[PDB]
Amino acid sequence: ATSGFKHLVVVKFKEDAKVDEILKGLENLVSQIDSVKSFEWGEDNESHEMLRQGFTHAFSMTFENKDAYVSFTGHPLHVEFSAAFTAVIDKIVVMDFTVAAVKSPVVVAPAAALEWSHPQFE
Amino acid sequence: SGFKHLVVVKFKEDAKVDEILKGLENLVSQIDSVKSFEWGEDNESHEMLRQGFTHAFSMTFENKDAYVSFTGHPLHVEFSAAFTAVIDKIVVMDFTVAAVKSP
Repeated sequence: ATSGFKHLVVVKFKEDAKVDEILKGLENLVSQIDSVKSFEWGEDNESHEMLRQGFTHAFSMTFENKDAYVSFTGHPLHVEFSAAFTAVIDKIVVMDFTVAAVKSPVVVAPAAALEWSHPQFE
Repeated sequence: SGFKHLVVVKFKEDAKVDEILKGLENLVSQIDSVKSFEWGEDNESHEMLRQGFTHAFSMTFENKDAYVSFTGHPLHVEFSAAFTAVIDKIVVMDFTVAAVKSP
């Protein structure tokens, strides 16, 4: 069961980074690019530092599949954003993966419930 | 879109990752306060950006209170204790979700 392909970025920003402008920039980027199906983010600067390792922000973009993600990485707006983003981060973890959809309150991966019904052609 | 508990990890070389993940799937399936659970594996993207992490998973809760309660759940406590022994490193983040775009 897969709900799509996720581009996950966990970051710590440089001390002087203008985080609100960076966030406005991400909001603007995602709104302009149709291939981005979902975008959410959060900040955690409260939880334990031995487990968080100083990371403060996590951003999650979802795509219909890996091919759509690969295309997005070539999108000029994303390439430009990327270059600027490099300048304002202290550290980063990037993860790109097919999502295993295990539990959700609403349907996110319908095909997984029905693929058994495909006829056997051989 | 609620409160998220996000974990990014690298497992020890000898860990039985498939079994560990089946265990976590089983945990979350039995606890009503866990609204969503997903995970993935990435051992393909650039190492200078992934830093050797291979798996990510996230649980979503209706709010921070539900998450805090869940962290006290005995089965979660026992799972976490055992999980400690099979990881090389971990990043954990817990946050209110700002939903910016969705379908």
